[PDB]
Amino acid sequence: GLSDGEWQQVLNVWGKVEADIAGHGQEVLIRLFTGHPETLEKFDKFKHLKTEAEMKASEDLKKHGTVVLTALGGILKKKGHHEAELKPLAQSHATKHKIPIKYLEFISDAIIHVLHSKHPGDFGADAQGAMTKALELFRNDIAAKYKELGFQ
Ligand code: MNR
Repeated sequence: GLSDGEWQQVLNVWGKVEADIAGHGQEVLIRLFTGHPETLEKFDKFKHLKTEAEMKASEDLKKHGTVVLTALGGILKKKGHHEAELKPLAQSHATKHKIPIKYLEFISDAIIHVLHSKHPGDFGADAQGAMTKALELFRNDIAAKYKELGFQ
């Protein structure tokens, strides 16, 4: 798990995201969709988005970004004590949405990229290490639920 110091870094970085939840959420999703177009196909509501311009201009995409990062933020604030929060997400993403764990790897990488892009020189080596750990914990706990379900 993460140390106390590491959690404090994670939640410090998260303060940056909370100042513009929609903006961060939008850029995370755009980074995901442009970098991995197959991910767009998982969203009936975004598969019409043919271009990044269209993505950028989609208010519904920004809305979904807000939903996504709010759920993640709730999880992070549990500092690993997130069974109740993570379980339903694992379950909807395996059973309803059919999201392979690879796609969660993709979006983890996207969050790290977006943090550097929006805060260049203000996302330190230590902060990246701690946020990366937190994201991997999230992914790893989901992967455990995926194995339970025999998904992917
Ligand atoms: C590659 C695609 C997927 C990735 C990666 C992904 C990663 C993540 C993620 C990691 C940080 C968080 C947090 C996250 C959180 C959510 N997510 Mn998700 N998610 N996610 C979807 C695809 C994906 N998610 C699909 C598709 C829906 C249904 C969208 C709709 O039509 O409303 C969805 C829905 C949701 C919902 C709405 C409630 C529900 O359905 O469980 C939340 C909350």
